[PDB]
Amino acid sequence: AKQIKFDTDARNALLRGVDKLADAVKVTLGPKGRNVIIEKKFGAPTITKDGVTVAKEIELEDPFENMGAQMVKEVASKTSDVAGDGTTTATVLAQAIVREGLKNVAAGANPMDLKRGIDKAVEAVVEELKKMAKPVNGKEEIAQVATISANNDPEIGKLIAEAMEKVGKDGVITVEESKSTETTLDVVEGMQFDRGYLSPYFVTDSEKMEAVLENPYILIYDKKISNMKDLLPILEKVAQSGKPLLIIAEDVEGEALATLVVNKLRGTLKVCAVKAPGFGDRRKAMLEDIAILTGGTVISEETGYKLENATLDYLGRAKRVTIDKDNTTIVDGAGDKEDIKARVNQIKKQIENTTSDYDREKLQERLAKLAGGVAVIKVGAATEVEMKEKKARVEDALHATRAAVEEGIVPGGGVALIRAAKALENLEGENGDQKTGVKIVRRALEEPLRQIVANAGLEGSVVVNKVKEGKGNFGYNARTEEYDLIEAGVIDPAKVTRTALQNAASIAGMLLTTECVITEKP
Amino acid sequence: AKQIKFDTDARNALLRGVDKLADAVKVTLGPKGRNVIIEKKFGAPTITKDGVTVAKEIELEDPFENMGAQMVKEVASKTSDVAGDGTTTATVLAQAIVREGLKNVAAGANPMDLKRGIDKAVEAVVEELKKMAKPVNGKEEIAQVATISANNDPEIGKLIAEAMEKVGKDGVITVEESKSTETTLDVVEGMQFDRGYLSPYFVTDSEKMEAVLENPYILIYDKKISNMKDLLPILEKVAQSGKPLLIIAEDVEGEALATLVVNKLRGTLKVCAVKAPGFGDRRKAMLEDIAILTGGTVISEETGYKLENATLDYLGRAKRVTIDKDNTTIVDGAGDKEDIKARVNQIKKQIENTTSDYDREKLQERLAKLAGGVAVIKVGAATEVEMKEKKARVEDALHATRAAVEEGIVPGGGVALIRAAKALENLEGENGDQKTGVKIVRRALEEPLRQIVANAGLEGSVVVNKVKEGKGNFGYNARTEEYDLIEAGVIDPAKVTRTALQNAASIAGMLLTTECVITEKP
Amino acid sequence: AKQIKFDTDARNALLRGVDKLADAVKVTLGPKGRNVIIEKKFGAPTITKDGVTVAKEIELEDPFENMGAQMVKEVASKTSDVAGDGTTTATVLAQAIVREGLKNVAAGANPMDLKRGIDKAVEAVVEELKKMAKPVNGKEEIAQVATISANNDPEIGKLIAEAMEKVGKDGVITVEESKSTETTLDVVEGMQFDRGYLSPYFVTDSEKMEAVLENPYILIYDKKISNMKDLLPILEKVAQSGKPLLIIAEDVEGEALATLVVNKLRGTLKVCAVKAPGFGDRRKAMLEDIAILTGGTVISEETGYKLENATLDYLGRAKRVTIDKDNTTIVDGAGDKEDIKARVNQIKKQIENTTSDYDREKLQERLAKLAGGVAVIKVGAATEVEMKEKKARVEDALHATRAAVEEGIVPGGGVALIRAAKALENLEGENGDQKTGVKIVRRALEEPLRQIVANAGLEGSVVVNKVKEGKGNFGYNARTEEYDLIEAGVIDPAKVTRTALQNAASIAGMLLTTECVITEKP
Amino acid sequence: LRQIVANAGLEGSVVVNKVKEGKGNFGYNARTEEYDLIEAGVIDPAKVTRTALQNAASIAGMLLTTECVITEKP
Repeated sequence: AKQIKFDTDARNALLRGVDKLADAVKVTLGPKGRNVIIEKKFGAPTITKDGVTVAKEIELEDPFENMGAQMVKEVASKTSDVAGDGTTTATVLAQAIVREGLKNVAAGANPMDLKRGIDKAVEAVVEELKKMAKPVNGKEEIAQVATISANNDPEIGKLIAEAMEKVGKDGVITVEESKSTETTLDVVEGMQFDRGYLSPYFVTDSEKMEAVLENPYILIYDKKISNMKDLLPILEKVAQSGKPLLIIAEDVEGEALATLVVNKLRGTLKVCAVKAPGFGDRRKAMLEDIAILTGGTVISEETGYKLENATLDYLGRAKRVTIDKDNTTIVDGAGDKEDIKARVNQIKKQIENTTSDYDREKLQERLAKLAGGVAVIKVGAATEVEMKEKKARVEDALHATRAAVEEGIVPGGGVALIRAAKALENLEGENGDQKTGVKIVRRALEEPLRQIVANAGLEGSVVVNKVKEGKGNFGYNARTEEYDLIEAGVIDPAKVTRTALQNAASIAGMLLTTECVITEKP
Repeated sequence: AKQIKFDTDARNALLRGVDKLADAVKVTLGPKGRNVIIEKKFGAPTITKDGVTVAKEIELEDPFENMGAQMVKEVASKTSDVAGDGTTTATVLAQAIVREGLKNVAAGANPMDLKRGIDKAVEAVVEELKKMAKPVNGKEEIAQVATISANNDPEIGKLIAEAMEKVGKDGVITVEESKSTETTLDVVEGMQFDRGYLSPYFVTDSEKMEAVLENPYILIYDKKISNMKDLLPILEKVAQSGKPLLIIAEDVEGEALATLVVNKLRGTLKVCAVKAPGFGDRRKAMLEDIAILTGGTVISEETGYKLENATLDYLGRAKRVTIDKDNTTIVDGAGDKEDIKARVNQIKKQIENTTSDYDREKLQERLAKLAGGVAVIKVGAATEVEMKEKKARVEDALHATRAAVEEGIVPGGGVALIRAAKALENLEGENGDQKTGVKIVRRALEEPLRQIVANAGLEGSVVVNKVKEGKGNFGYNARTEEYDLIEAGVIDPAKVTRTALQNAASIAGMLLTTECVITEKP
Repeated sequence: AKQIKFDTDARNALLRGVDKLADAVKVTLGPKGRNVIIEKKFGAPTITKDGVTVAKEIELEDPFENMGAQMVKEVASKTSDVAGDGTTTATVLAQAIVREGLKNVAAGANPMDLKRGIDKAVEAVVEELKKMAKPVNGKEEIAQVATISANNDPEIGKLIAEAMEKVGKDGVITVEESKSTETTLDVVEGMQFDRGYLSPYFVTDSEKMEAVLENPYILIYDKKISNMKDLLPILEKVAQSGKPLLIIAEDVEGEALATLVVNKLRGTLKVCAVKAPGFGDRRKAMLEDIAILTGGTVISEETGYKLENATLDYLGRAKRVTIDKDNTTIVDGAGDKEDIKARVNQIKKQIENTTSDYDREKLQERLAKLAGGVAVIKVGAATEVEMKEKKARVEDALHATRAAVEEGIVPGGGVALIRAAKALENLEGENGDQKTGVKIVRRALEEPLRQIVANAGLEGSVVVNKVKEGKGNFGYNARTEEYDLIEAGVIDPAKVTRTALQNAASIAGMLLTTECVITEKP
Repeated sequence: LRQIVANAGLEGSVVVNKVKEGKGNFGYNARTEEYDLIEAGVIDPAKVTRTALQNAASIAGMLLTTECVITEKP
């Protein structure tokens, strides 16, 4: 059986679910935010002042409210930032826009024209957000934005600024737990390709949704993997080696996947599988390049090596690898460097050889991918737990600084969306309903400030009004209850605010244009 | 343990079920439709904008309503097109006609006369629709209709136009996931006959309800297969070979099918089985034809070969074999080309020799279905996921172009059904109740147009009146809201509209003349 | 505090009330109808096969149904005939038309078009009945029709035939309760004008709703009477005389009416009041004519006569004055015959003198009513109850024959309405709903005969078809179960059928086009 | 206009759109269902419709701007 709700009843149930998730999450917004307690099975109370954590333990009894909750949760979480105020800002914006849109279109508006107006004004406000952002490019200012990112600790800001200078803007920087007491920085060779694991049952660091293998074995394979019968000796010699093996194959599926899941869950064998990087003839190209990186050899039928022919000598070796959901990192592939610079030489020989722009672009990407290198930081401090907290801080600073160099910075604390609303002053849609949608999103842009100061328990209207009278970077610093942000340095990357607003507009559009809902009866 | 309802109670239960299904499907219609949110048992909620997926997720609690919903879903699913607006329009028309039919028979009308009137007016509307559809005949206009089908992309338009002129009007196209970055076209030998798999548990790609093999083995058999004891070594040598297996036999049933299902579901073996193509002497001849196409040999008691005696040498080989419910395709059978052209020459020799027209026609269709070959559209693009949706787009374009060349094209958006109402102006039945049925099906032809514009949020009355005031292909472009459809390039094949209206009439008549419904006690 | 109900719910309540009334009443229709027991507060319960008595005792609990029943009662009661089969036929036709009309309005029909179609169709049926009616202009066939209306005893038939033959068509006949055993007929001087009593508290014979004054005194007043103080001497001398008084004046209202009502209800003074005949100058002239007719004198200020000084000599003298709701008869005004014939001579002197045709027509009307006289039939028999029963029989015969010569005669038993359905075969309105209304009333014309035969316990479809295949006056006679009505002597006047059908169509028109009913909460 | 044309059982939107397209005294004659009103002779004084519109605006404003209704218990 399946329950079905149509039109206003369905939309109201979805609004109820989204409102419940909002009031669950919106309270933990800002510096002076509230705290939410969690009941966990066979454990103590745990409180959380971060909106990402409180979101994930939301699941409602009523199926309709539940789908609304999971809808806003998923579309809101597509933003890049995970440190904070990325999944909460989007959620409060989504609640605001959805509430006003549904509760106006109940008063006789056209939902589709409302969605059109919402999208138009979101385009206008993201354009203004791009215009407003101050770019960051240079050592002193990336150090400054890192320090603002790292809770005002100059040394981590200096370290990360230096690192992103060494490797390059588009380059890759990774952090890892160290054994020493000092903090230092090296840049090694390595690869990172945007193909993650094949199933989620390899995550070792469940706290961070990543799987890590130490001193692994890398099999460079080109063909498919379907059958259990053919990969026995590799697994046996890996178990006899007592080290992990990471599987890079064309397509692992079926009984092979079932068997490796079984032995991974049982813990007998530390194994992980990822999709093969590249595409086609260039899949073969980057596969043989990463083979010569890691020091192994390719296993492919064009050179007459069956899968079971692979041995210790043919396998590829490195030190550390991380398998996140999207990408995968290879750092310091244990291979002789002379052939690596020979690879780079033949790469530039290809540069001067080729003629077509598509070839030039893709192989310049390859050059940056191999010769660019991997920045590694040996974060270290006095005690273990403080070192864990320090590496967490380094990771958050890395993400924030990467976003800042990507698309500038904006005055944070909810005032960026205030100053971005100036572009909505003299914009009129094709009809009255689109102007209504423009007004709705204009009213919704200021809700982060309203709630960031409502969490502080002050009157919101006075502060938002006298923030609106200002211009430039004038705004409310919620931490100190002052009225400057230019250099006060409570800032957010423009990218996180832009994508939070875009996601909120998207989910509001998909939610205002729904008049049918389908759920199971328990 | 059964509940039986009679007469108006049963018909009202059917009306309630069909109304729920249609309202669930009516929402997603036209280019300005609205969303529907459906959860899966595990994971994210899913948003949809086509009626097909929403149709597949309807199943109600009251058994009578569920029964009516399944009824209309099944008969509405019989339209050949699967892209969209074929099953949605069928459900819309069926709900409209059924509603008005019950809502008129409450006034004392005779349901038999209503059914006869609906059928007669539907036949007249089909005749007018056929007279209205413009023919498509020429590579240029085939390219145009392909481009309109493919969201205004000329490269696919020229691709399918070239393929269609190369293979022929009744020829066969097959789309495959290339490994290369360029989309090329080839003409290769192959086969196709209208019979599929013997069990619904045998689908590999459940996304499109179709099973597929890659580089299989083809055995040719003449008799039945019933038991396990007679087909051990063929399966053993296949499993040692490590390739999939296609099976052609007279009929497979019983323990053989049971063991095949076990070995497939367990994943030990890749196998397939479809029925024999032809009949009598024609079965023997066409079996020999597929055998000499694929390079194998026939197995039969007439020539003294036992199924166990078959070996690798006798087996047939191919590269891509596709099995769906109705048909199946063989491409590039590994055979010697000289023997195939010799077969063609012997076929035409018999064509000159034969005299009877029936055997003549059988020979011409055999010659066409053998010598024509299989076109191979190798769909290549840059990345993987964009290539995959590209493959989906060209599959949809292939189906749409095939329908358009089959039975012409007409204005889309429901305008074709509007313009066909001119034929029913002077069509009167034998009695008054048939005239009421004619009026009933007249009033339903504008319901599709009324709902494409009702999802747009505008009053359907003005647009339908003002398009009735027009003539020819004057129509409502729901995308851009101007009033030209002649060259504007929003259309539908006349075949899909014809089939949708006919299926709607069939279910309308079958529900109108229903007065007893039997279901079980939960 | 008043309840309000709109839309189809109010019409459903009205239909329920009409259904209750019709089911109470329609069982009595026909020659062999059924019985309707009714509750009597004091004494035995009453049984009646006569529908008008059954109709008068209908009043339901839920006010909307009472409201609907009362509307049908009020419309149907306006039929000229009171003997029977006039109100019941109208009720049955209204039931059929209203039920079919609601079922078709719920089918999706415009009530405006349905009402207009019913009006057009009933006009067509009225024209057909006009065409089909056999005229009665002649002494012999009025004798036959009188015999039919009197249950086949020729004596009363020839009596009323001669009474007509003397009195004239527009001339007026009354029934007098005779004292002698023999039945005698007299043509005497009398008067008639259509002005009834001023209040219903004047009725003496409530069985027929008419007030009778035996040998009364009549005064002829020209001015207005309002209050008590002027009329003391007149009622003083009248009470001293011990005979009734007939009040003819311009208008009586207020304290004067209160006084005469008071002394009437107590029985102290037996009196009756009716307005003067004509208008203005015509009132004065015709008041003076009735004054000469009754032997009295006018009481006008023009001749300097007050009312207080009026004496018995100025009063008029007659024998009987039947005061009903609308008419009032004078018989044998005690006036010297020479004077009235001289006044007739003066009327003819005025007829030749005047030139205008309008005044000529009114003077001819004056001559006809004055010189025409009033025929009186003295009905006599042996016993008491037999003589009153014969009085009732002749009263019914008088009404029946009057209507019959008014508009002819047609076949009875609903056959006239059946054969009148031939006209509606080729009548089509401007649009479909009008044709639906035409069909609705065509089915409704079948209902009188269908109920007539259903009360006989037979099957309606067989007889209604077998009557329809016939032509002319071929029809079903339920008294003897034969199939001829030409000379079988079961007919009804065309006037009663026409009036019943028109009244039924009118009530249907008012009821189908109602969308709010406002009632009183108990 | 929607209610006068809906009391006749006709769909209001088409009539109101196609009379709004007209200019001047072009109008819908409900008695005859024709589309001219200049000399056809269905006229209302400007005073009656003016005062009707004034009173409608007044009652609407006075009912919108009302927060509490004070009524006796039966």
